Amino acid sequence: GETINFCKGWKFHLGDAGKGASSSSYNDSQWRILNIPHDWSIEGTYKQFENGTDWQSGFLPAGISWYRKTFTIPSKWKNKKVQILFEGVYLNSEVWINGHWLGKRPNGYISFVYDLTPYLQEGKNQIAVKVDHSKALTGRWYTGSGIYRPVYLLVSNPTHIPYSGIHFRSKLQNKQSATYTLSIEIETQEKKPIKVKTYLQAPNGSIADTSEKIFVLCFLSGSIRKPLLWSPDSPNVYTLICQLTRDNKILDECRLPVGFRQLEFNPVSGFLLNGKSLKIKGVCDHHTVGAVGAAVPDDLLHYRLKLLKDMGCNAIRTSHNPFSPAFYNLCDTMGIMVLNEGLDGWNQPKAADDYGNYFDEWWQKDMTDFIKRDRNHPSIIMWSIGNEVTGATPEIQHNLVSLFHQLDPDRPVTQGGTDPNYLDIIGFNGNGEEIGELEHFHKNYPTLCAIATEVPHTYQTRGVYRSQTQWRRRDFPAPWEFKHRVFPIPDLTEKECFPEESDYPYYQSSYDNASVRISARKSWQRTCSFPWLMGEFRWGSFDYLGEAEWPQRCGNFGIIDIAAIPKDAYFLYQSLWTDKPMVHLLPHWTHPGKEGKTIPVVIYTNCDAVELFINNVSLGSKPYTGEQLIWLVPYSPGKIEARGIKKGKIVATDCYQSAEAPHSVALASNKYSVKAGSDEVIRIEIDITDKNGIPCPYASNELSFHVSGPLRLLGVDNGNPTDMFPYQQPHCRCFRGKCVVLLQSDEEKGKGTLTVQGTKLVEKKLIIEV
Repeated sequence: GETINFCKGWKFHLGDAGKGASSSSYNDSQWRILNIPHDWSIEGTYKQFENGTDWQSGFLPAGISWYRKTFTIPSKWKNKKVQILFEGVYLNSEVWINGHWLGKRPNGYISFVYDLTPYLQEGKNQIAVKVDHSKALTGRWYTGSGIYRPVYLLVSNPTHIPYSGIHFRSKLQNKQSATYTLSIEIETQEKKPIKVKTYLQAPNGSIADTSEKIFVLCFLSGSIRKPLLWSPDSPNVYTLICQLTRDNKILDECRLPVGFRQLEFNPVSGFLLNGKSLKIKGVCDHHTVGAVGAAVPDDLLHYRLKLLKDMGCNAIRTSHNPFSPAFYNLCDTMGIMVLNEGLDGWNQPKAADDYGNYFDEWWQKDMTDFIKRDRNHPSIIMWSIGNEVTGATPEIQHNLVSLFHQLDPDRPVTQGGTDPNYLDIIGFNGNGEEIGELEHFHKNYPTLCAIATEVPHTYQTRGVYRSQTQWRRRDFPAPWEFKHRVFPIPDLTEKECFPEESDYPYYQSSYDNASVRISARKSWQRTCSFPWLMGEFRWGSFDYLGEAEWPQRCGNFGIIDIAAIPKDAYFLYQSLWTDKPMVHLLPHWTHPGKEGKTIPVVIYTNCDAVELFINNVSLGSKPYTGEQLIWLVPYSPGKIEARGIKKGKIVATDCYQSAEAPHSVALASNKYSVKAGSDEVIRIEIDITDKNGIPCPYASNELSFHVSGPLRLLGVDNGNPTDMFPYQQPHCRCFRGKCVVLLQSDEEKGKGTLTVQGTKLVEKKLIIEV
């Protein structure tokens, strides 16, 4: 057998091509030619009303569209069974082979396979795919549209392991050894016996154990000495290799990643991994990645996960649906625990055309396929069966918890917004942020396990500051919108220092002072004060498309912007969640017009103390005892610098210089070599600089990109939540000084040059070897 990449060279038709588009004979020669993964939605035009979509779905186009592709069968595969794997299609896909209807599948986040074998022909075979997003309000966030994950042809001996057909389970015994069991489904038509062989390949490439078993499900038992345990700090991942053999000839092979670790959950001390207790420092994210929408290449996923990893984050919650195979594979190798969530609402829709409409009929097939796909990932520590569910019923809750308990007895089940029951772990959402709530749950339910599945909710825009506190309900209300129930956040100054920001009511402050109920810092301090609370998953890692009223294309929920540029809140978390000594200063020091006026300069740090300097004159030293450090500083232009001290030694610094008028750009790339024809991504971050190279924090200059050689544009973005612009054209305005361009290699080798230009700026060039 073999796995064939089936992404290249599909045909695509925006809009509904009609009934005929399923048949063999249809003429698709006028159709666009593209490669998948593909999100047609991220290719269109923002419209407030015309697209059908709204504040939740993110104002981009949906509707119906079609894909088609031709393939031929080699001679080698005359014997073979041939299937098609779709890792995901949003949504309501139907598929046809040589005219024959294979099925319709509503759920847009689930992987699925169809058997083509019985319908294959002499020469040329036709696939047609209809994606039906005509009922566009399918999510409380921007979803994307299309064949947004890869597609493969699974070509096997009639005797093979079906997709999702292996279940691996282990039990650790101290640290000397572990035992494990293997459940392997086998499809076959021939009665002669089969010798199943399996290998645990260690992270270093060596084979650490073998097990063998004759089959006529096939279940194996094995063990291993000193297995290398999986943790965030040490993501050891074994690769399980399983073969079906006969007369010592391999008939089928299947590989998957697995790992060894022990999970314990209790209501007194929380979570323990490998016997060592561990606070869960978590974030939620959605499946979409800004300028690329739902069709995310692995390199970009990697880039984002690594930014999370460097912030000190050790878990992500897949709000609120299954993610891609690639995501779980990278959490396994990178050391990020997952709370893997399968649903938002249940059978009452939350957005009018969402899975609500399909639940009663599809919940069981979907959730089974979900659990069977992901239950082997060592990264996954916990399941969620939904989130702020409306019309919840004990009957439905039991149906779900039992299914998960049955198909995976080795991990607990929670559900977001279930704070006061068939759950193993209560999940606190926003009410966990109100005064007294956590305490009152603990007094009253001291034997229940608890985790904050969505705490806290804070709002912030990159490069924007307000010295006075804003509260969402009064100052930036959500579309469905108390004093005594928030944790106070005092104003930084008596009078506002940035009154010019009142002209951007759709941007929130990047101090720790624009929120709903609680600061980021206070949330985390509280979570730490309660050993019984396993941890928290903040709402908003990356800003994500959708869920924002016009004229916003995205919300201010994340601590990193929609282009993957850290906001100050990123460094607030880094300062609380990591040990390596660091210090971070806010805001910048470019305040022309405000000479003499008070700027509140705020420090985040993990050092013992910090001393602040304006042009190397000391503004005084302050010890660090857990709060943010504030100095009120009269503005004079110059170099502002915070020095971080441990044990009397200065071990970290942060600074800013006052910028002059914009003059050129600084280019910074994550890579400078890229393999031709691959799907790698070059990410270039652009800063508008003055004549001495100091970044301009207020620059919004329009830029132009020019690529020569074998390089292609993938998308551009600036992080401005109220700027709507075509993502796949080489123009972009900067936002508070920055913007980002994503490049990929073309088909052929050579030397690649990006040039960046703007009116009244000196161009700069950047070379990428291919």
